[PDB]
Amino acid sequence: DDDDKKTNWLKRIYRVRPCVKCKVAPRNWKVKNKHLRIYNMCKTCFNNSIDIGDDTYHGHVDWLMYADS
Amino acid sequence: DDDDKKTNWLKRIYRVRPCVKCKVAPRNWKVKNKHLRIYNMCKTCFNNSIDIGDDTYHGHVDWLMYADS
Ligand SMILES: Nc1ncnc2c1ncn2[C@@H]1O[C@H](COP(=O)(O)OP(=O)(O)O)[C@@H](O)[C@H]1O
Ligand SMILES: Nc1ncnc2c1ncn2[C@@H]1O[C@H](COP(=O)(O)OP(=O)(O)O)[C@@H](O)[C@H]1O
Ligand SMILES: [Cl-]
Ligand SMILES: [Zn+2]
Ligand SMILES: [Zn+2]
Repeated sequence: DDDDKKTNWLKRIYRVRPCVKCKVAPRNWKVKNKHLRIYNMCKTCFNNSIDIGDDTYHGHVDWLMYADS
Repeated sequence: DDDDKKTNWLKRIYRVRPCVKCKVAPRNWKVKNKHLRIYNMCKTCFNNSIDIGDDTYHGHVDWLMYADS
């Protein structure tokens, strides 16, 4: 089943690349209708980046959650 | 740059999972407007599957080619 290839990929994509900033925590994310938005940082490091004034790691990658578009 | 995280992922996704049927050739694919469609089989095994009457591996996974949806 093709939807499961996509789901297992997202599961892996999410797991093997932690927060770009602290490198250990997993990334923040949310579901935005038909896509999964994976933010570049965990929530702790994102808030911290505002405080310290660094917007270098700000960003996200959206992933279609289904196999067919 | 976020578009590049998506591109490098697709590059990897495409490379580490060859044809589901013969297991060596890389998969067929095409660009369908804003998505990359990765078919489950290379072209040789897909045509062959019609000939032998097996539709078990028929299918594809579409991937949004950009970071933002
Ligand atoms: N945890 C995070 N790590 C990195 N960047 C983030 C994080 N949370 C938000 N951002 C960035 O801040 C902005 C807010 O995004 P978001 O709230 O998803 O947009 P929208 O409100 O349109 O859904 C975007 O640039 C997003 O990439
Ligand atoms: N190389 C291949 N491997 C596996 N399945 C395939 C392959 N080529 C086509 N198919 C399947 O046959 C059908 C034809 O798909 P496609 O021509 O992409 O649709 P469309 O013409 O709407 O763009 C779909 O079920 C597709 O998944
Ligand atoms: Cl996707
Ligand atoms: Zn972090
Ligand atoms: Zn093959």
